[PDB]
Amino acid sequence: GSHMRGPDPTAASLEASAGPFTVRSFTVSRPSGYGAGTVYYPTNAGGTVGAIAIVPGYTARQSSIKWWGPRLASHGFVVITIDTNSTLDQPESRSSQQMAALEQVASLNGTSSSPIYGKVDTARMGVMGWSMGGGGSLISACNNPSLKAAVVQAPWHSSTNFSCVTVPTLIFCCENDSIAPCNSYALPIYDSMSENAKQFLEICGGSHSCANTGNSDQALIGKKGVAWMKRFMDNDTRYSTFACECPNSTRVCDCRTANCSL
Ligand SMILES: [K+]
Ligand SMILES: [K+]
Repeated sequence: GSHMRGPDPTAASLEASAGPFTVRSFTVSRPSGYGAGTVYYPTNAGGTVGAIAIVPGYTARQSSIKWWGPRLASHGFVVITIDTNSTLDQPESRSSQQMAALEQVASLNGTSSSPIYGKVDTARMGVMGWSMGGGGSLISACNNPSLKAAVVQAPWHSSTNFSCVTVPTLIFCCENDSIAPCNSYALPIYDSMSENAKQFLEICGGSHSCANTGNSDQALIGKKGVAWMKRFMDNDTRYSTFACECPNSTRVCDCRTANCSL
């Protein structure tokens, strides 16, 4: 109800490159507890919106995950994409930096001269990431169960026991991933979670970078990531089917769901 933004969704509206809202962005001038940041925001969402912090993979920078920023922002979210202090930071450090990025978004929401002054509902936050940034996002969810949603891609962690996660979590993995293979990372992670709404979606033919900037499946991946965040960060039941369904797309090679009603 009170958190619903924008028009009733359709498959076509969610598959398109952009949602209904106009997006601006800026570079964070003095990043506090992480390497660098870009904030993407809707100028005209018609109310406060939730915030999402996105962390790249091992060896990687904002470039790898930046497509998410405009894609989510255009549907009604403030999105911070980060660089980590070092490209070689591990999951534990990525989680800390991720939460520091959300904390800085909260500072900017309270700063009259900021472009996102008063645009964020600080009680509604989400976490995303690729690779070790995905591992880090699930760590964030374990330590901060009031986070509304997690959406991760080809997650990597040195352990797969995420039974601690009570946050609604969508896991993308990439069929042909040799670095964080579905069978030893994403799927055991998925299976460990007993306490939440969850979905597992394998993208056909995909390398480890199959959900990164420039990927050929942004219609499907974007639709799913946006629908998940809309259903869970906004309690927007107009998105329940888009969030919880298994798409019959020939680009989907596996789909598993629990505790997710259509
Ligand atoms: K932009
Ligand atoms: K600043």
